[PDB]
Amino acid sequence: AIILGIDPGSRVTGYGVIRQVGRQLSYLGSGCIRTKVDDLPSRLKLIYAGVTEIITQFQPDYFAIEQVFMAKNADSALKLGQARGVAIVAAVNQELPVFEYAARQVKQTVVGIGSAEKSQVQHMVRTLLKLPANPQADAADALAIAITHCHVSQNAMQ
Amino acid sequence: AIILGIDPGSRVTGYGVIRQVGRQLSYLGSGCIRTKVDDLPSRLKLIYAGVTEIITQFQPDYFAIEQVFMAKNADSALKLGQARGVAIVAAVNQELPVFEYAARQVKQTVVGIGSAEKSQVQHMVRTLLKLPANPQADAADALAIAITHCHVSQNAMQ
Repeated sequence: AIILGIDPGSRVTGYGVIRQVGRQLSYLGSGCIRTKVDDLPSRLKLIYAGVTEIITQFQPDYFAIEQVFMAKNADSALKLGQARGVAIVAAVNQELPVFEYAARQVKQTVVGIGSAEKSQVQHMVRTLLKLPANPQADAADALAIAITHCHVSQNAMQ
Repeated sequence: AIILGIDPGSRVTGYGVIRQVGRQLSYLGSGCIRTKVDDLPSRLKLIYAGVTEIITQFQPDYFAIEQVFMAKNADSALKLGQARGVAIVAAVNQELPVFEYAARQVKQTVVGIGSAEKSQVQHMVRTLLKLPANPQADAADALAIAITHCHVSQNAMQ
């Protein structure tokens, strides 16, 4: 009913927390963790301290994380991997269940087209959230993987 | 006093603890945690536990991981990047100071040559830690990296 959506990376992991009262979508809070520091241990440290922070603050029922179908540069991907993994585990160690969605599935879901440009997806995220957004470091991307989970979760088995 | 070298692998992870006392090198133990399990969320967490159960059971001072740079498979990069990010955090959170060694400082430290091959390396490890011993699998890859730390710890101050 309360979903954390995390779009993690080398440099910064963004976050989107929202509730869903059956069909009444609702913005709770979003943001971007900034783990820029040179050192890995510590940058991995910050991902975790932050994520489990959000958890400990928003008290979320599910964990949404998107997946990788097109993850083309080898050494850029190792780093996504470590960022990925730490975020996942902080979630798991918090007892929250992790849900992996294909970016393919996140576009179809929000905007109705899986060939939609990122700003078309960001645009819909903020219409829907009625976000008086004057955007940033584009937290909407994490917000969007959040919406998705709902659609799917309230769509599966019948 | 106590060094732990780790070899994080999505499917398997070797460890090697050694004891450095003065200039006296001593073998405490080694093995491999078999994190073979389908659900990604659990592999990870198994890495996390396994690595932590060794940290408490053995109680290292230091943590030593070998850096990963070249690889050119980007589906596997992301597969090795998660695990290795989960193994590092496991130690961050137990209050272990973590150090990375390039695959070539390791060869230079135990084999004398840089472009050595592992048969050599692993061959020479059993010697260092005077141990003509019965390889389960072969965690010899973690003992070498832990051995490196003991060397590149014993090097410039004065």
